[PDB]
Amino acid sequence: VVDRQTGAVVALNDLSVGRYDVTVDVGPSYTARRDATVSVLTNVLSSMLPTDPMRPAIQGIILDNIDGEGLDDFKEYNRNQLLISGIAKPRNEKEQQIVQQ
Amino acid sequence: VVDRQTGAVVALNDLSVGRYDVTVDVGPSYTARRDATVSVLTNVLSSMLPTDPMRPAIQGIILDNIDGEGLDDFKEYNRNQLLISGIAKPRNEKEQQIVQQAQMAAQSQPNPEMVLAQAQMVAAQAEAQKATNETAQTQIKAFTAQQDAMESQANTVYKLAQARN
Amino acid sequence: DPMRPAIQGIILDNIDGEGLDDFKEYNRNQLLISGIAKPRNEKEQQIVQQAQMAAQSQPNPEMVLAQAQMVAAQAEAQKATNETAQTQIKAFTAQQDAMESQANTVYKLAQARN
Repeated sequence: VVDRQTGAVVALNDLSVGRYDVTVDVGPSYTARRDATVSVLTNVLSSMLPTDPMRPAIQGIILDNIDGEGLDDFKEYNRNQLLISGIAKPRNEKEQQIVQQ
Repeated sequence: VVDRQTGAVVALNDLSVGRYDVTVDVGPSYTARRDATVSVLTNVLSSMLPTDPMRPAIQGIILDNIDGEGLDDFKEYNRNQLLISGIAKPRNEKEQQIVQQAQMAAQSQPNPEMVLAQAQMVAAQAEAQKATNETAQTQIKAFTAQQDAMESQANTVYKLAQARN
Repeated sequence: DPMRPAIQGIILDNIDGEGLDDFKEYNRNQLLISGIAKPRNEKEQQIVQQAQMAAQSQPNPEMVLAQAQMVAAQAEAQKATNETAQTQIKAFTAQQDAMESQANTVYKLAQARN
């Protein structure tokens, strides 16, 4: 139930599915998904008190999506700090059995 | 999977690779990569509270990329401070076996000290642990006293029997 | 910030002027003892750093001693960990003597019949 997939040798349109449960709206135009994530998380931030408990988690999630040159070590360190706090949900390759262990 | 490479005697273009997963955008023009790294890290900074925990890490990463004349000792000291904190990821030449080994040695060394700084209770807990086996000698002595009591009861019964003559 | 004193020391190391010999030498000495100057293998790698190592090994008994009121208690407990077992040993000796006296008094009962 956690995956939405379509599959066919030639695209099959099932007429019995019916209307989707989405609504057409408008919003800002973003070149990449990271821009949308960072913008929405920053909008969520800056409306919270400095003493709020989830602000470090918001900051970590925001920093996880920042892209640039020469940020490999910093991003890896931030991801490890987020993993040891039970927020990153290791993607079952090597960090689910090493960092969490 | 952590490296992206192409190789050929004469550049080979594999038509089966397909479109890349990058998007064309625009941004500020930088003469060197260090400029881009410093600019993006500084933009990340200055929006964080002074009491934030990762601010020293951001400052260290920023100072790692600053270039100039006569900065060898300062840069080396900053890099060592970043290495001992598990942020620099030694590049497997000499500091993976020297600086990190020294850090592990200086982490294993003060464990007796850090427990000892508040181990005044260790005396009491050792005393209690030994008493947990030592005070049972009193129960053992009570058992021996009961055995001696029954023995003396038999002896005094014999004494009563003998005293009749 | 923690690195600001280091930045200030490095800045002051590069200032040039007349009549600044003693101040510059003092600043360089405190920069050397803090592991930031990297002695250039002439005399301070074997004198200033050696003196720093000596003055670092010297006050370890002092720094533990400033909080070693617990050392007396832990030493007392450590010795008691071998010393209180004499009570169990004495209990064992008392048990052996009790068996010996039981045999002796049984013989006494046998003898008193005449």
